[PDB]
Amino acid sequence: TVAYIAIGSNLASPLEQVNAALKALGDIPESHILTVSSFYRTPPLGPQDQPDYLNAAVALETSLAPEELLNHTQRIELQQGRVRKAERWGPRTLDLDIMLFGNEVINTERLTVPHYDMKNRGFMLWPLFEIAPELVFPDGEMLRQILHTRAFDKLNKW
Ligand SMILES: CC1(C)Nc2nc(N)[nH]c(=O)c2N=C1C(=O)NCCN(CCSC[C@H]1O[C@@H](n2cnc3c(N)ncnc32)[C@H](O)[C@@H]1O)CP(=O)(O)O
Repeated sequence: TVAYIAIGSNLASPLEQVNAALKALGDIPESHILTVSSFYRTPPLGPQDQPDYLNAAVALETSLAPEELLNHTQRIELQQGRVRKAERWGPRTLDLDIMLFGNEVINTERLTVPHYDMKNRGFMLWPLFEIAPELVFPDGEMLRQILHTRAFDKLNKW
């Protein structure tokens, strides 16, 4: 199963955080990175008080069940997610989202695949389009089509 995972960090200095994440993704049991998108600097979706995000996409080969993979992604967000300031630990600044898990459709308490809002999110679609441009969604929609129809702005590389 090729799972596609979206990575986000909004630290002022997220490069170290994202790289630590990609190694942890790589250390997940029965899983390894096939491909990594470029790193992108995106303006945040939401209050524009918070810093710019570093966004990227990752193709992950895995023999894991989807919920099992999720446990792993949430563990990493717990482990690599926060980083120390001198006083205390800071809030977590790693987001690992499962955009797709093979051709599977999933709707549960814990999991919604495809990711529920990725279709309105340029910072998810473009990096993905870079590593899987002929990607077809389980309902037959094409990633290229959705980028075509909405005409999202391209991303500046980080
Ligand atoms: C958006 C916002 C503020 N602005 C941004 N702007 C830019 N430029 N770039 C960004 O990156 C970016 N992201 C920011 C963000 O705040 N991101 C949080 C992502 N956050 C999903 C994490 S899972 C929490 C719960 O979600 C359940 N969950 C359900 N399905 C899945 C799934 N398929 N994969 C993973 N977790 C699943 C899971 O059980 C857990 O308990 C909520 P959401 O944005 O609404 O996606």
